[PDB]
This record gives sequence, structure tokens and C-alpha cells, in this order.
Amino acid sequence: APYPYKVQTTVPELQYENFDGAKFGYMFWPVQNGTNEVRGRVLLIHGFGEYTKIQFRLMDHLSLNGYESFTFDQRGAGVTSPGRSKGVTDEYHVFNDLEHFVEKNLSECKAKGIPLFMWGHSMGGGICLNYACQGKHKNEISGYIGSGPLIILHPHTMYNKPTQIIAPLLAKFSPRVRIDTGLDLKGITSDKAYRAFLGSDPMSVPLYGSFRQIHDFMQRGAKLYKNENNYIQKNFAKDKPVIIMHGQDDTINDPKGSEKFIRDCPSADKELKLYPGARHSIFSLETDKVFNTVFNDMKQWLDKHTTT
Repeated sequence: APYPYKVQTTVPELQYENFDGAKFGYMFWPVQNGTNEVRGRVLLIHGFGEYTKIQFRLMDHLSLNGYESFTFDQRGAGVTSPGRSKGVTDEYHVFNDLEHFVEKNLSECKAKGIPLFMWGHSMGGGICLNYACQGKHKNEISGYIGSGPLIILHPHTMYNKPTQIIAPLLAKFSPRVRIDTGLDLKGITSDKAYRAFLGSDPMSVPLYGSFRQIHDFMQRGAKLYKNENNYIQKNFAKDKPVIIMHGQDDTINDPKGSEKFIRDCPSADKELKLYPGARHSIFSLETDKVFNTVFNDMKQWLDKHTTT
């Protein structure tokens, strides 16, 4: 089944970079709108099961609207960790790998005098928001964007897929054990055409996650949700703007989590945007109606925090 989206710009080459025992597959997407003007660059942290092509639809649109994109297949994901390596990563690497690419992009963006923004979906959303609190360069990112971030699972997901609860609890005893709980296609998107692509994609199925990886990204969001001793108010990078987009019909990641995060956030420039009729993957696998609504909101938000 074909990938429903027709890219309007030139797809970048999938480059590779060795770092800390892994060969990272990454992509730099240049602005292609006929002007030599770049308003800024967005670094895209994908979620569990995802990889570069999933973010093609978003990167294509950023390029047309004056924004460069950088994304990489994380450790445990995509071309970076195939075979037995799939699902194999942890809290340490997740951020240590992210620092490497943040620094790479901060330098290049420093060179051309453009702001760097950080974007994350689901698992990537959990990472993105957590970086705003713990990142080495959290004060050098110009703005944080979350796309239905994994803070707390929706009750529906926990009830129908109890595996994602149990397996983290067992991670300490056997962290290398990998497991495949399959795709919740109907929860992921309301668009049948992207569903078919996803359920047919060799790069999407099978998707294994180890107990260590899963425990770590589950603990990651639960940490933000718990906000023990006002962790978020204390550590969120001062005066950094933050916006979360969350599909209102998201029954994979509870929208109530983004709601509480925005509430807890001490920054002035903060907003939660909920989208009716829209489910989990609003930036990649949803309908054209949803994506356009959802992307315009991101496009405008980025314009407000960029100059010329």
C-alpha cells in the first residue's frame, strides 16, 4: 500500500553519522520556496515506531514556508537500529544522542543566524518537553513544540494493551527483552489511506520495543505528569515559548496530560491546542483537513517567534 502523501519539494538524501556505537540515519531538509530566506530550523524528534518518512509530510511543508528541518532515526529506531538492535536504547542514550544532534544543529543555525526550534511527537513529544527541563542547551532552543506528547497513556490504551504497563515494571529484571504489541491503527489516525500504508509498511512492521526502552519513555512522561516538588516550574527553561498540539480524539496519549503540563508550565508564552475529530498522529498520518489545520497553527506560531 502506497504512501498517501505527494511530496512537493525535493526529498533530501538519507545521510549517515556514527556516534557512540551507532550508525545514525538522518536528514537535513532545506528550504525550497524560491527565496534564499530561512526563518529558522526545526529539529524533529520522532516517536516510537516512527522514522524519517513519517515526518516527510511535515518537513515538506516547513520547507515551503521558509523553515529547514533536521531529523534523525533515534537509537532503537528506523535504519539506525535494525534487526536485534531494534528497541534497544535507554534514558542515557536517548538524551546523549539528542545532545549530539542538538549541538550539530545549534552550530549550523548559529552560523547562518537562524533560531532552532525543537519538535516532538508522542514519545518524541515526551523527550522534547523533558529536554526543555533537563537539556544541556535548553536555554539555547528558541521554542518547544509537542505533538500529542506521551505524558500519560489514555485509559483506553492501558485497558486494551496492558502490556505497556507490565513490561516497564519488569524492565529491571530483563531489560534486553524486546516485545511487539502491534499498531493501534484506528487510534493512530482517522484516515483509512494512511492506515493502510502504515499497516503495510515494512519499515513500520514489525515494531519491537525492549523493556528498558519502554520503561524509560513511560517513566519519562509520568515524571512530567507527577511534577514532584514542582519539577517543571523549577527546571523549565526561563521564558521559553511552548505549544502543544493534541488531537482531541487521541485515545493513545491522554490529552489531559498536555493540559496539565501547560498548566504546570511557568513560562508566559504557553498554549495547548486541541483539535476536534483528530486522533493521534495529527502531523503525519491524519486527514488533509486535520493536518492543514494543525500545520497552519504550527506555521503561524513559528512566524510569531521568527523575524524576517
